[PDB]
Amino acid sequence: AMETFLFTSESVNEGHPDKLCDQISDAVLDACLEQDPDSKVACETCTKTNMVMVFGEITTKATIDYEKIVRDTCRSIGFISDDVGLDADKCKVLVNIEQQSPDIAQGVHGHFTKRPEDIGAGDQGHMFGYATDETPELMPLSHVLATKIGARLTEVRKNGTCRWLRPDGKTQVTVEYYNDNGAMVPVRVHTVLISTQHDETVTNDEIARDLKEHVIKPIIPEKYLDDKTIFHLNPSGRFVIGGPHGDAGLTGRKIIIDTYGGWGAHGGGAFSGKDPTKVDRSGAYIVRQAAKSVVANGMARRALVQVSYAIGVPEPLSVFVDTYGTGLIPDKEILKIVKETFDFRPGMMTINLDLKRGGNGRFQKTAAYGHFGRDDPDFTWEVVKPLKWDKP
Amino acid sequence: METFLFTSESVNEGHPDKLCDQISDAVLDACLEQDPDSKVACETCTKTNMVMVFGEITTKATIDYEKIVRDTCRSIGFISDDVGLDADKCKVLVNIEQQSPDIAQGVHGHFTKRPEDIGAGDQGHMFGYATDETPELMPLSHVLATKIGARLTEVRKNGTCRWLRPDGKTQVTVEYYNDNGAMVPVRVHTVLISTQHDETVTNDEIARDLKEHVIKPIIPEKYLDDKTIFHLNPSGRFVIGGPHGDAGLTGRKIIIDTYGGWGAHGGGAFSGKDPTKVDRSGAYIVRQAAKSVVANGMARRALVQVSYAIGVPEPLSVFVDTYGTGLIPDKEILKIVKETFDFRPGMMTINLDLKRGGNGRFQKTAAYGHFGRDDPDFTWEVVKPLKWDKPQLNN
Ligand SMILES: C[S@@+](CC[C@H](N)C(=O)[O-])C[C@H]1O[C@@H](n2cnc3c(N)ncnc32)[C@H](O)[C@@H]1O
Ligand SMILES: C[S@@+](CC[C@H](N)C(=O)[O-])C[C@H]1O[C@@H](n2cnc3c(N)ncnc32)[C@H](O)[C@@H]1O
Ligand SMILES: [K+]
Ligand SMILES: [K+]
Ligand SMILES: [Mg+2]
Ligand SMILES: [Mg+2]
Ligand SMILES: [Mg+2]
Ligand SMILES: [Mg+2]
Repeated sequence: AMETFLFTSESVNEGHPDKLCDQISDAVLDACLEQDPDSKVACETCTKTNMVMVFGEITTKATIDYEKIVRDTCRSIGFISDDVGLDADKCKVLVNIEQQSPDIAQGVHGHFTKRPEDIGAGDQGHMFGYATDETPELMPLSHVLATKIGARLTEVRKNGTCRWLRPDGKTQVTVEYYNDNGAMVPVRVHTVLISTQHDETVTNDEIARDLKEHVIKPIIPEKYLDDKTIFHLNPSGRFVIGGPHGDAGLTGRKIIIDTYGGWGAHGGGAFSGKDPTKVDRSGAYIVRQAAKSVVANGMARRALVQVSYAIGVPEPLSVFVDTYGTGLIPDKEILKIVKETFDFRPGMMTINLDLKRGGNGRFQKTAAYGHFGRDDPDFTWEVVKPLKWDKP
Repeated sequence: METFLFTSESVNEGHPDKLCDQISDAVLDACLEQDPDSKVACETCTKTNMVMVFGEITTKATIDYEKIVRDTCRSIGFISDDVGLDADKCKVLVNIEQQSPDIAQGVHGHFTKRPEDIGAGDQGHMFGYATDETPELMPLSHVLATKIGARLTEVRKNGTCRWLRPDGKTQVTVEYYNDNGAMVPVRVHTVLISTQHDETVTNDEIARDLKEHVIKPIIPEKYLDDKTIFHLNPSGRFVIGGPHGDAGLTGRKIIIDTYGGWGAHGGGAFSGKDPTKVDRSGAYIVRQAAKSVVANGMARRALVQVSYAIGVPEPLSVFVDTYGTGLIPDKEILKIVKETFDFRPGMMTINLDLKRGGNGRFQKTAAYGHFGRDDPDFTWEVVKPLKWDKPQLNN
């Protein structure tokens, strides 16, 4: 028998209270950038029963309505009554937003005077990019399936297929994998879990039926489902209270759901609410582009890339490439090609990925359903770069 | 000798995110001291002149959340607007409710489920990691960044560097060699420190004092050489700091809390959570498992994943990988792990004594990492003997 192992990833949909915060933070960023592309934004959000607070550091020429951005974001997600766990028109909106520290501003951007090539990293830290040939979008299947199931769970609520749904939901997929000389080859889906908020009109048997038929079966390729696949469907047995009423939310508390579902690696930095001088976001986006380009150019079946920075220093402190033994040329050669092709300086990454463009929900769209593996053209870091190499 | 560069960072107890982790766990400690069965999901945030604690607590404890906040800030050194937050003058906001009854019924039956029947407090997945590259079975990049930050706090509190303020960050790039899947440190390539300071010190003095008093005492001499790069307060001015300089939140340092980018992370934060939250108890048990695999000599490195569904005691999946370093097959290590560790949350809670708080039990975890610590309160660092047939023995 084939040797296999089990790997699990989860997701949450746009109504989860932490994801609500990510989306509000990015809605604030979008609003700032639409009026002032040079906005310095570090917008955190938190939420609990009938309360949202936006807090952090914004230096902008924009005139912003923080309250309206909060209410508008809540409304689009479906938080329009106390019965669904937050009412956009009732909740108290608190604001604690100040200009960026002048001590940070002078060292990072010289108070809006540094040229792009001289812009310092907005902070220290490290960031990883990952790609794998196991799906067409070059993302891990466990992550892709959990994420797409959660997006479908939102879609069947909004389109009237499952009218009993409420906004807050989570998903989890256990994939049975084969290791093919370091490449990951999915075999089957071992376990699928959904926990979704619901109204008082639906039985648990109806929830289970409707989740399997309307949400799971449309998303998981048939070749990965069999009679042994385990289903956990609303295992708590009651999920009527939800949203911020059921669970406090914060920005940047879904960073593995935002990235690779536990595959690759994570350096710890959150994405939402941050302008592109924050290398947590621009640097993670460029190393996704790099890892994805290595795999898409056929140089490897899987790739991991690390970059690291120091506040106020344009050039990265370190870069790493690992192909898990799948590279067709040595990893040191791939590192050389990556370092010749990608400009890791933040002012450069910002321009090369058009990251000062907000509005029409540019960043808000990234703040649910993952930052990576998305074909929307606003996800500029998913565009593959041609790499110069001699295929042996 | 082919090498690669791997970087980890840390922050010390005065970083605004870490201040939030410590407040969250100070709240947990206070609840558990009086009511070991407290249900706690305490989030904290902070910005200029403001701390908010919020979330879900079901406790019999007689608690003043504002006092816990102010005491925790005060103890870290946030005693004035000049250092970035005044523990005694700042606004303290509280938005704390009982746990959802819909969660309470499914997880613990409103305090009626026996330990073996307690459901996971949530879904999710968690990873544990160990590596033989340090005595504490942790990655060197992480250990060095973490210990440098701890020393950065120590030299402020002990009067070695009087110009220091509480908020500081560190970062270490280690040059590594791959020995058949085992990680062998070669040298430290780059060290970075950014620390808050007063107006009395020049950048030359900061660089000197950080190298001589903070870095050289921590990094083994064998890893430093005349090519090691030092970035010391590269921004050039860090006088504003703490919550005044940067908003903080609970659970925004989850890689600093764990393995510094090594191993893997399932995304769940630790601080502010009672042990029915498998984000904390499950991560602690899979650290104990990975550490036990390496400490028993069964592998040089090990990664363990576990996953859960809310309301279900038994995990949905378990994975073991030894990066090609195992001395028995990974499938056999997985079998031994499953036979040795009880992954059910009510069981993990008792086996790791996780309902004991007070005397700073959990607050001590909320800075300087949850793993690789020798304090006996870190019960998940105790190695379990594992039963296996060592290849080098007949018996
Ligand atoms: C289970 S709550 C986390 C722990 C919680 N803070 C506590 O007080 O125990 C985490 C997420 O699970 C979901 N959730 C909320 N209520 C639930 C319920 N009754 N059953 C299942 N999942 C639920 C929501 O997506 C929520 O944001
Ligand atoms: C650089 S701030 C993060 C970005 C910030 N929110 C903004 O508005 O740009 C992150 C951390 O860096 C540190 N920091 C604050 N001010 C700094 C400065 N002037 N120089 C270097 N590091 C600083 C503190 O530890 C702070 O919590
Ligand atoms: K929470
Ligand atoms: K922040
Ligand atoms: Mg959360
Ligand atoms: Mg960071
Ligand atoms: Mg932070
Ligand atoms: Mg979680």
